Amino acid sequence: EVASYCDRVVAAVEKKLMDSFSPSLSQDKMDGEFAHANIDGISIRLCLNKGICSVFYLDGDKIQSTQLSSKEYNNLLSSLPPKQFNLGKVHTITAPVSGNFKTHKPAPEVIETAINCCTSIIPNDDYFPVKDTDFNSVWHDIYRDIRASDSNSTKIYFNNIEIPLKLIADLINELGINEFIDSKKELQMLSYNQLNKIINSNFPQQDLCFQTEKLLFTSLFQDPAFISALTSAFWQSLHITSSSVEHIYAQIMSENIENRLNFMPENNCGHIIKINAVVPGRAYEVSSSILPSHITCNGVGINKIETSYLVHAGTLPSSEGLRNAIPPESRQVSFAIISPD
Repeated sequence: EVASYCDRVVAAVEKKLMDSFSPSLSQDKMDGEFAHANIDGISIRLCLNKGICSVFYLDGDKIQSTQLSSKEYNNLLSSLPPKQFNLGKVHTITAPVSGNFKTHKPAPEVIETAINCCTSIIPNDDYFPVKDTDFNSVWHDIYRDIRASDSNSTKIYFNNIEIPLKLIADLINELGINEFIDSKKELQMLSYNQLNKIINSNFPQQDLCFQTEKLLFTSLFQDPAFISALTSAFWQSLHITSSSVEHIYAQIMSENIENRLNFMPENNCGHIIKINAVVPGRAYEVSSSILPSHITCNGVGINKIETSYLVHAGTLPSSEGLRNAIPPESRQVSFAIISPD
C-alpha cells in the first residue's frame, strides 16, 4: 500500500526512499538478490539473474508481485544510493547533459551523479599480501590532496556530518603534516587545548546547533583511530588490492587513453570520504570514493572508484600501523563510470 508502484516512479525517471535500499548481504537473501528495502511491513528485493533484473514487491505481506525490466533497469541503477552493490559488470551511468569535446573539465551535473551514484563491487579473490611499502606516501598524499582541494569536488563526512575542508586543513597542520615531515613518523596526538582552538576559528559563529557538532569534533580529533581512518582514505594506492581489481582498473585506464586519443587529443578530481563510527576506544567504518577524470565517448566523464574498510579501535597513525590495520585483504573496491550525453 505505502509504495505500491511508488517505486515504478523511480523505474521511469524526493528520493529519500532509495536509501532504504542496502546491499543484500546475508544468506537469507533470495537468488541473485543484490539489494533489499524494508518499508512498512513491505520488503522489496532487487534481483539479478544472468543480466536480467527482477523486482519482488512480494509483500503486502502474504502478497507477492514481480516484474522484469529492460532499460528501465538502467533507470533503476541511477536512482540507487551511493552504496557498493553486487551488480555484475562495471556499469555506466549517464549524467543529464550533452557531451562536449571542447571543455577542459567534467560537466558539474556529471560531477554530481558521480558523487551520488552506486558502484559495483569487484570480487577480490587473489588478495595481495601486505608490502613493506604500503601507505608510505600517506602523509604526503593528504598534504597534497587537501591543499588542492575543491570544497565541492572533495567533501568529508562523519556520521553524515560534513566536516569543513578548511577545518581539516587546520587539523593536519597542527598535527605536523607539512612538506618538511618524515613519511615514517607516528603522529603525536593533540591536546583539548590545541584542537578546541581550531574548531572555534572554523565555526567563528556561536549558534546553538554548531555547539553540539563542536563537542563531537572536539573529541573525535583526539581519537588516534580516527585520524588514522581519516588520513588513510587518502593513500594513493588504497584501491589496488587484487589482480581482479588490477584487471578492471587497467581495462579502464586504457579505455581512457584510447578515448582521449580518438576524441580529444591535446585531472586532479578529488575525494568523497564518508566515515562512520561503529561497535567494536571505538572503531570506524570508512569509505573513500575517488573521482578520476575518464573520457567516455559522449564526452568527458568520470570513473568513480570507491574503496571501503574498517579501521579498528586501537590503530595508530603511521604508515606502519595503517598498513597492518588495513591490509589489502580487508579493503573492498567497486567501480562506476559516469558519462555525459
